[PDB]
Amino acid sequence: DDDDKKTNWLKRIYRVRPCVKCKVAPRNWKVKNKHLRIYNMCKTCFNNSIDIGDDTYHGHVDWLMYADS
Amino acid sequence: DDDDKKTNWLKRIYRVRPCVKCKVAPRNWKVKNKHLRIYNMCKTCFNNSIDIGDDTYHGHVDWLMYADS
Ligand SMILES: Nc1ncnc2c1ncn2[C@@H]1O[C@H](COP(=O)(O)OP(=O)(O)O)[C@@H](O)[C@H]1O
Ligand SMILES: Nc1ncnc2c1ncn2[C@@H]1O[C@H](COP(=O)(O)OP(=O)(O)O)[C@@H](O)[C@H]1O
Ligand SMILES: [Cl-]
Ligand SMILES: [Zn+2]
Ligand SMILES: [Zn+2]
Repeated sequence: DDDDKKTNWLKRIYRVRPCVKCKVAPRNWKVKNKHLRIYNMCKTCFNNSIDIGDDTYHGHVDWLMYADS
Repeated sequence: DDDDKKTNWLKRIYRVRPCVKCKVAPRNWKVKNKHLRIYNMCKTCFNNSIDIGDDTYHGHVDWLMYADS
């Protein structure tokens, strides 16, 4: 089943690349209708980046959650 | 740059999972407007599957080619 290839990929994509900033925590994310938005940082490091004034790691990658578009 | 995280992922996704049927050739694919469609089989095994009457591996996974949806 093709939807499961996509789901297992997202599961892996999410797991093997932690927060770009602290490198250990997993990334923040949310579901935005038909896509999964994976933010570049965990929530702790994102808030911290505002405080310290660094917007270098700000960003996200959206992933279609289904196999067919 | 976020578009590049998506591109490098697709590059990897495409490379580490060859044809589901013969297991060596890389998969067929095409660009369908804003998505990359990765078919489950290379072209040789897909045509062959019609000939032998097996539709078990028929299918594809579409991937949004950009970071933002
Ligand atoms: N945890 C995070 N790590 C990195 N960047 C983030 C994080 N949370 C938000 N951002 C960035 O801040 C902005 C807010 O995004 P978001 O709230 O998803 O947009 P929208 O409100 O349109 O859904 C975007 O640039 C997003 O990439
Ligand atoms: N190389 C291949 N491997 C596996 N399945 C395939 C392959 N080529 C086509 N198919 C399947 O046959 C059908 C034809 O798909 P496609 O021509 O992409 O649709 P469309 O013409 O709407 O763009 C779909 O079920 C597709 O998944
Ligand atoms: Cl996707
Ligand atoms: Zn972090
Ligand atoms: Zn093959």
